[PDB]
Parts: sequence; C-alpha cells; structure tokens
Amino acid sequence: IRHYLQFKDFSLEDYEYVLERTGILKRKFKNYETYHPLHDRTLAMIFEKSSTRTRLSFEAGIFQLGGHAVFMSTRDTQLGRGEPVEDSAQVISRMVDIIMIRTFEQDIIQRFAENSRVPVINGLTNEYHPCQVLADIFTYYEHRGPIRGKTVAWVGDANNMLYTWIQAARILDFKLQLSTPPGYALDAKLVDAESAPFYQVFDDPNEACKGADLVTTDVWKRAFADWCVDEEMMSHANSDALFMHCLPAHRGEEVTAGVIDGPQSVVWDEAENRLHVQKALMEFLLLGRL
Amino acid sequence: IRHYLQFKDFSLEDYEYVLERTGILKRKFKNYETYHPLHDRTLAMIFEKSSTRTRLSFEAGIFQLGGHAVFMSTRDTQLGRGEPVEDSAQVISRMVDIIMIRTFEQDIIQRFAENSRVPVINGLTNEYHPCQVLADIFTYYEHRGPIRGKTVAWVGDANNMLYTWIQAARILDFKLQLSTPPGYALDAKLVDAESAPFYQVFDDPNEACKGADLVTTDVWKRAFADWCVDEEMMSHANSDALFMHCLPAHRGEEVTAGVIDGPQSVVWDEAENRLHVQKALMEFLLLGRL
Repeated sequence: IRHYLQFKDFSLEDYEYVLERTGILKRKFKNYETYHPLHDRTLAMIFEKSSTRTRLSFEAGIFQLGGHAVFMSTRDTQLGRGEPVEDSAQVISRMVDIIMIRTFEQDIIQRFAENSRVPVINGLTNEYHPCQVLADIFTYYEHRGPIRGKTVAWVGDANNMLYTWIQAARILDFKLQLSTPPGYALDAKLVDAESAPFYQVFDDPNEACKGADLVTTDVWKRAFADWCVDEEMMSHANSDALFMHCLPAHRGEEVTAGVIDGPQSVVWDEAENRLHVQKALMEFLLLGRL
Repeated sequence: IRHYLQFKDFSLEDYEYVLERTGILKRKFKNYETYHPLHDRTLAMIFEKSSTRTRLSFEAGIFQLGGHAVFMSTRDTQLGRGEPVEDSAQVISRMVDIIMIRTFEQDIIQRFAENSRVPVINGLTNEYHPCQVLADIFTYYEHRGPIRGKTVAWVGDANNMLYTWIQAARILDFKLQLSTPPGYALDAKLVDAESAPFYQVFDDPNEACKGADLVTTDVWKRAFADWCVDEEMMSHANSDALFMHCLPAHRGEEVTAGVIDGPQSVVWDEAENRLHVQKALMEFLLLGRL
C-alpha cells in the first residue's frame, strides 16, 4: 500500500510520471474524452478541517475518473478524539478503495494510514500540504516548463506550505529562497537536515525574491508588514516570474491586490490544477504506472 | 469530407499525427483501457475482393473503438457492374459513418467516394494499398525509429504495393531502391514525375538491397527467379535490416523460408499492425486531431 502523506513520499521518478499523467488527464478533461479507470471505486473524504474548494477538487476529480467520493464530516468529534483512530481506519478501508483526510495533525493521519487497507492521501495538515505544492509545480510546468534548477521564493510565515516546498526542492532539485518575519522562522526540528543544500534563508524578503522564477506566499500581523508581497517586491524577481498563492488569500495582508490580481499572478489556474494533479494522484495510487 | 484512397491523400503532417495516434491507441489496446470515441458509429465494409485478414483488422478495430462494422459482399455483382456506383454511395453513406472498399479498380473507389457523404478508405485496389504501407512504416518506427532518410528496398513485381511505396517515399522523405524483372517494371504512366527524386531503379535486385534498412517483396514466374529474396540477397542489406512482406506469402517464390521465417522478418507484427494503423485512420477521418 502506498500513501501520499508528505511530499517526500514520492521519488523524483514518481513525480516525473505523475506530472506527465496530470497533463495527459487534463487534456482528456479538455477534450471531453470519456476515461473511467476508477469505475466502481469509492473515495472516503474525511474532513476535520472544512474546505469546499478541496471537497470540489477531489469530488469532481474522482467522478471524472468514473468513481465516487463520500463526504465524511462530523461536528462534535474527530480522529484521536471521540473517534478511535484504528476503528475508523479498519472499517472505512474495508468499504472504500482510497481515502483522503484533511485534518490538524500529521501524527493522526499517519497513525490512520498505518491501519488502513487502502491508500491514504493528505488533503492538508498543520505540517504539510503536498497536494497544493504538487499543483503549484504542475502550474509552473504548464506556464514556464520544467522547474529543475529554477528559483522559487517563499515570503511569509513558516507554515505547512513552506515545509512542503522544502521537501519538494530537494526531490525536484530546484532552489528555494525563503524569508520569514524574525519570530516565525523554520522550526529546525521539523526540517530534514538532508534538505539544507536546497534552500537559503534571507533576512530581507526582497533579497529572497531577487532572481526568483516563482514568488509565493500564504495567509498568516503588525510584525508581518515587511513580508507583504507587493509590486516592488515582485520587481526584484525575473521579469517573467510567476506569482502563486494557495487559496484563500487576504488582499492587503500577505499580498497586495496589485500583485495577486496583476499580470504575473496564476492563482486561479493554480487552484484549478488541484483537480488535475489529484486525479493523477488517485489514478497512480490505485493503478500504478500504465 | 476527407478520404483515404491513396497514400498521397495525407500530408507529412497528417502522417506524423496518425503514426503517433497509432502508438497511443496500441498502448491503450495493450493496457485493456476502455476507449470508445466511435461509440454508435458504423463502418460499411464493402468487399469485392475477399480477405479474412482485412475483414478481421477493420472489424475488430472499430469494435475496440466502440463502433460496429457491417460486412457487405455479393457473389454475382459489383460496383460499376450490376450495381450502380452512385446508387450504392448515396444510400450507404446515408446510413453509416465511414466506408471501406476493397476492390479491383481505383477509378471505381474514386467515383464512389465522389458521391459519398462520409469518408471512404481504400482497403486495397489493383493500383494502391495505402493501409499496408502505412502499417509497414509504423512497424519500422516501432522496431527501428523514424523512417526519414532510411533506405527501403523493393524487390519483385511492380504492383500496388510498389506504387504505394513510391508515394510514401516522397511524402516521408526516405529513399526507395527498387528492382523488378525486365518485363514487370514500373508503368511510367502511373507514376507521378514529382516522385522521381525519391526512388532509384536497379537492374540487379542484390544491388538494390545494398545498404537497405528495410527489404520487402510481395507475391507475383520462370522470369522472377533472380528476384527471389533469399538469405544471400538479405546479406547485402544493413546487418539490422528488417524484412517485411504483405501477407499472404508464398515461400519458395518471391521469398525463401530462410528469410521470411528468419531473424530479420517482422511479417507477423507487420500484419498485426494493420489493426492499429487502421484504428488511427478511422479515428482521424471521423474526429480529426484531438
């Protein structure tokens, strides 16, 4: 059983395949071609943190592959609290073919996975958000070609997106340049020492953006003010740099309207591409390589 | 309405597309992937010259694409005799989506096509056999890579296969080297003068095979004896040359058992590939490029 819990669960080879499948399945999507490799297959969507966006992307995605997603959300309990992790994992994986969990803690999805008969996908935890970084990287390929050797700048809080980017940089061999406000820096305990050669920390976010091919941030306040991605910051990056932001976005906080609504922003395509990479993920976890 | 009556009906660009589709659809075939772009579509197979082989290849091919082939063969009449060409074309093309005709004369399939509401494919005439040369060239790609600039040797009678090869040489820009017995040479009236730069005639078939990447012949007798493709003849070609023969074959006539049953022969793969190129043909004529 393979799972998709952290970006580093897949090898370079895995990603080369999945990214190519993503483009192929997207073309089938845009060609209204009927392709149902997952006919009669069920995905359990376990949401403990709400997102319609991600419900839509997974739900429409497996439908388009011939399968069906079941939305599982409870108000008053959660895995590891008021629901026993193993009980849920053993029973649910006996009924469905694949499972997605969006929750708070990586430890919980990991423990669940350990007792699951079927593949488990991380739809977001406090620690990692591999599906979005995957979509981000696919979006880059589409607009700018392969990301290898390119420079990605991260400006903002050290949050699940950043830790995921760090893992990606190592695996896909690109350069990550990051800058955070002084008290919201990387937790050196949550960063693999093996990834040190692939990222660099800057005190000034404007320096981190110099020569960037991709500039990205996320939602976080009086302290983050110099870490707002504005148009002057963007001007430090390469002229054809892309701006990505994982949604939702708060205009006037992490980012200006000028940037996210500007000509370098690909945030909508980037959100759309969650649908396409997640379809490739599910196909790959269930069918392997063709 | 586009038709497929002669090899030269398609451009270089058309062939690059169709050959790539052929490989893609063959992979779907080998992956047991359900792909039915031709669902609810009908092919009329009009056979005035019998071939189970070609009935199988077209019939199984459209089935695998979700459609259905209707076998139409009469004992006592034929198009242009006892059946009016236009009457058949007007009525049949009102009922089906695509038509294949295997018959004697190119003039007849051409006249039929002129009055057909749907695409017409030449499944073989006395003058041309484009589906087989297409399969032959696909088979070459599979085993040896793109045919461009390569050398194809034709040894034997000047028959529909040869005239088709000549058209192919011009379009795909490879070198054709041909040799026939003195009285069974090219009919200069049936050869486009524009294709002269792409073929060369040799009095000695062994010379025609020198430096060949592909050696090929067909069924035709006391005169053809020096034009038998044997192992000494094959030894004149490049060491990794392929031997192709459009089936059926008569061992001990045009070709030896030693050659056609030998390690350079790809005649079975070549016959199989009629199925795959013809599926790409039908998809292309009905759907165009994706």
